[PDB]
Amino acid sequence: IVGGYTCGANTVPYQVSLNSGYHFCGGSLINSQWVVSAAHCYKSGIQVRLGEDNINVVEGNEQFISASKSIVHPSYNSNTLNNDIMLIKLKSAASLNSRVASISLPTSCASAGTQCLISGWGNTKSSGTSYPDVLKCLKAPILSDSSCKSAYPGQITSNMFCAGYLEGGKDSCQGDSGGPVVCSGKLQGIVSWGSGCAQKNKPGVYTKVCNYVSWIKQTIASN
Ligand SMILES: [Ca+2]
Repeated sequence: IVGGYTCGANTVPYQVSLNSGYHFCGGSLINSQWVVSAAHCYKSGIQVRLGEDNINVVEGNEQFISASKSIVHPSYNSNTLNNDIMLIKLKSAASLNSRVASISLPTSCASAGTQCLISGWGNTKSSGTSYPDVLKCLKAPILSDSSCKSAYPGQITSNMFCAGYLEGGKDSCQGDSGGPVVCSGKLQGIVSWGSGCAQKNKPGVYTKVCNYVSWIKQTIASN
């Protein structure tokens, strides 16, 4: 997160870190056994880390649970990032509490202008590189579809939305991939892609979760 603020420990209780020897992506806990992330975060050997603040220090609220199954969206295209969503099942159910809690799925899509909370452990610099230990947060509005498409000619599908600031300076970045965009207490986006980070006229692009609720629910119901 570039231009954000320190969330505060366990104030984003649905935020997970995906770990394969190191943090490599975010995700969102959606029930005691399932995490939603980006398809571009797919790899083998995932341990889901819940209850994290400092990802380098055991602080006492963590739960570390290995993934038993990953399901990349059937229509994910890794060249265009269309359908950039994946589900991860935990080998055992997380113990839910005030600091480890699921985020509700949307019942409706969110509109341009809605304020959302984007969070992660990604790079905090737009030029140069600095990776934080503690979770970073950014409040950002959903941008209109027309401004999103104008920012990224030929690249924005109906499964994507932009959020952020066209003036630059505030954005998600490398390592925030797969993490949550939460608006009015619902998971509306997944950190997907952008051109650089926090660049003028190049806001972050996010997977439009509301399009996937039926797939998520039916997948969970049979897996
Ligand atoms: Ca920790």
